[PDB]
Amino acid sequence: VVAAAEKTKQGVLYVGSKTKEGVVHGVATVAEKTKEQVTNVGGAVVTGVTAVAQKTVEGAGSIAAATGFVKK
Amino acid sequence: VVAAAEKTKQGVLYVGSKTKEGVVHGVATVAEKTKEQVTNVGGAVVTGVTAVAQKTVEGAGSIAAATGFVKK
Amino acid sequence: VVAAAEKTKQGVLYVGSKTKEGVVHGVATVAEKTKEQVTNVGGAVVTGVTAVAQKTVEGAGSIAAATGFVKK
Amino acid sequence: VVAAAEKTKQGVLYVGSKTKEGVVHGVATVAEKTKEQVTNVGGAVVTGVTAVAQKTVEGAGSIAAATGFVKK
Amino acid sequence: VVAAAEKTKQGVLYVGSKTKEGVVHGVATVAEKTKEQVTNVGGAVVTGVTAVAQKTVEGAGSIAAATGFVKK
Amino acid sequence: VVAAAEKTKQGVLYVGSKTKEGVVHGVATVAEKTKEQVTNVGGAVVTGVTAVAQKTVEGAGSIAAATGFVKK
Amino acid sequence: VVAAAEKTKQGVLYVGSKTKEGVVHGVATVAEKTKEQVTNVGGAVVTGVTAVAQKTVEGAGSIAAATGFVKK
Amino acid sequence: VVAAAEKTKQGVLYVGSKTKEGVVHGVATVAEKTKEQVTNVGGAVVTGVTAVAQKTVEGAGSIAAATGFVKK
Amino acid sequence: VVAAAEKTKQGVLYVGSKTKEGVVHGVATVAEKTKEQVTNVGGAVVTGVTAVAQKTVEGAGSIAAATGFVKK
Amino acid sequence: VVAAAEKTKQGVLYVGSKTKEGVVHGVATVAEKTKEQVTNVGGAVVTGVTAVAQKTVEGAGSIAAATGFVKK
Amino acid sequence: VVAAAEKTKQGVLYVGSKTKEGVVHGVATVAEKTKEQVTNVGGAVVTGVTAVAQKTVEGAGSIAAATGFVKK
Amino acid sequence: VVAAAEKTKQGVLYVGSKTKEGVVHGVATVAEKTKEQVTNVGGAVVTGVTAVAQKTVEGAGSIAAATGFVKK
Repeated sequence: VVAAAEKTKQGVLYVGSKTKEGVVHGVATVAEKTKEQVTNVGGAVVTGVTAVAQKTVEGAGSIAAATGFVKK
Repeated sequence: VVAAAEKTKQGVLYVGSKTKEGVVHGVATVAEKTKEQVTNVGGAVVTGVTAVAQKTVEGAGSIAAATGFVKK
Repeated sequence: VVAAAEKTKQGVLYVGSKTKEGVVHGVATVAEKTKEQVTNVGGAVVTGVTAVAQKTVEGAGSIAAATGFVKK
Repeated sequence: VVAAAEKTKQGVLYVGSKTKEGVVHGVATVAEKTKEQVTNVGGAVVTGVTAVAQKTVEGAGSIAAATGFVKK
Repeated sequence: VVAAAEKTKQGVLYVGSKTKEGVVHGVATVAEKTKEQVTNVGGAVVTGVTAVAQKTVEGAGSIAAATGFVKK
Repeated sequence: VVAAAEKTKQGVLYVGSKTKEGVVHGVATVAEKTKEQVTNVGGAVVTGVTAVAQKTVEGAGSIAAATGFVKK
Repeated sequence: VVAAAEKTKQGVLYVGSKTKEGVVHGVATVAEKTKEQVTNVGGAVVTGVTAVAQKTVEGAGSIAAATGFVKK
Repeated sequence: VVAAAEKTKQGVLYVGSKTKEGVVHGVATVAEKTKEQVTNVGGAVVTGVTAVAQKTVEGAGSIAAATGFVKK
Repeated sequence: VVAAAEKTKQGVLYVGSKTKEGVVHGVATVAEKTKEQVTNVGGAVVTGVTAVAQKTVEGAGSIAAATGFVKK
Repeated sequence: VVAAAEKTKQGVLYVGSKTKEGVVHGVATVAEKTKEQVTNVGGAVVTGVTAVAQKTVEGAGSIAAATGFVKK
Repeated sequence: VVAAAEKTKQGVLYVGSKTKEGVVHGVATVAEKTKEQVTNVGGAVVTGVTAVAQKTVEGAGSIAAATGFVKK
Repeated sequence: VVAAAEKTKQGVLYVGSKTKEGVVHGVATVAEKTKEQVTNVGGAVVTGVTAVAQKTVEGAGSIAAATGFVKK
């Protein structure tokens, strides 16, 4: 689960968007008459209408994540 | 679960957006008549209409996360 | 599960979009009359209408992730 | 499950899109009268209408992931 | 399951799209009256209307993934 | 299951598309009155209307994947 | 349009109802960007959840109605 | 359009109902970008969930109605 | 259009109903970009989930109706 | 168009119903980009899930109706 | 178009029904890009899931109706 | 078009029904790019899943109807 990263050293960008009536959902757990119910989220959940990422991680970066469900 | 990162050293950007009536949800746990109910969120939850990230992590950065559900 | 990355050293881009009435879902768990119910998300969940990624990871980067369901 | 990558060193791009009424789903688990029910997601889930990736991983990058279902 | 990659060193592109009423699904598990039900996703799930990837992995990159279902 | 790749060193492209009413499915598991039911996906699942990949893996890249169903 | 009625002269009843979440509409005129807009109602408009009429007009009764739209 | 009626002269009933989530509409005129728009209702509009009429008009009764649209 | 009726003179009933999620519409006129739009209703419009009529018009009754669309 | 009726003079009934998810429509006029649009209803429109009529018109009754579309 | 009727004078019944997911339509006029569009209904339109008529018109009754489309 | 009827004067019945997923249509007029479009209904339109008529017109009854399309 260990993560690592390193880095050493030694023009128009356009985005446009037009939208009418946009309905967005993410993670859902819909239920009825359930003796138990669990939701466990361990990661990135990006929801949106215009989810735009521009020129990210130009330098150095690292992400580590560990989730886990245990039931006995 | 250990994370690490390092860094050593030694033009128009445009985004536009137009939206009418946008409905956004994230993590949900909808239920009826449930003897137990748990929600456990351990990560980044970005919800929005225009979720725009520009030129992030130009230097160095690191994220670590660990969530965990245990039931006995 | 270990991840690693490294890096050493020693023009118009256009996107356009037009949309009317777009309905987007992600991970779902729909159910009725269920004695148990679990949702466990351990990864990146990107939902949207215009999910645009431009010029990411120009430098160095790394992601590691480990999720796991255990039931006894 | 170990991943690794490295790198050493020593013009118009156009995308356009027009859409009317687009309905997008991701991972789903639909059910009725089920004594148990589990959803376990461990990877990238990109859902959208215009999911556009431009000029990503110009430098160096690495992703590792391990999910696992165990039931006894 | 180990992956690795390396790299060392020492013009118009057009895409257009027009669509009316496009309905897209991903992974689904539809069922009725089922004593158990499991969904386990360990890989990349890209769903969309215009899923366009342009000029990716110009540098170096690597992906590793391992999912696994065990039931006893 | 081990993968590896390496690389060392020492004009119009057009795509157009027009579509009306396109319905796309991916992996599905439809069932009724089933005592057990499992879905296990370990690979890339690209579903769409215009799934266009242009000039990918110009540098170096590698993908490894291993999924596995075990039932006793 | 003339109406008339006359009359001369010379045991359990049960209704039960149970309802959850009932949404009822009547006459509607929904519009956008309309140079003129008219609604003209001349009759009985009974809207409800349990609209119950029991043992009405046991004697004598009469109803007359005349509505009319004129535009020149 | 003239109506008339006359009359001269000289045991359990049960109804039951059970409902969950019932959505009822009546007369509607939905529109967009319309230079003119008219709604003209001249009659009985009974909308409901349990619209029950029991033992009506045991004696004598009469209804007359006349509506009319004129446009020049 | 003239109506008339006359009359001279000289045991369990059961109905049951059970319903889940019933969606009922009546007269509708759905449109887009229409230079003119008219709705003209002159009669009885009974919409419902359980529309039950029991033992009506045991005596005497009469209904007359006349609607008319004129456009020049 | 004239109607008339007359009358002179000188045991269990059971109905049961069970329904899940019933969607009912009546008269509809769906359209797009239409220079004119008219709806004219002159009669009885009974829509429902359980539309039950029991022992009606035991005595005497009469209905007359006349609608008419004129366009010049 | 004239109607008339007359009358002079001088045991279990069972119906049962069970239904799951029933979708019912009536009169429809679906269209696109139409310079004119008319709907004219002059008669009885009974739509439903269980449309049951029991022991109607035991006495005397009469119905007359006349609709007519004229276009010049 | 004239109708008339007269009448003078001087045991279990069972129906059962079981149905799953029944889709019923009536009169339809589906079209695209049509310079004119007319629907004219003058008669009884009974649509349903269980359309059951039991012991109707035990006494006397009469129906008359006349519709007509004229275009010049």
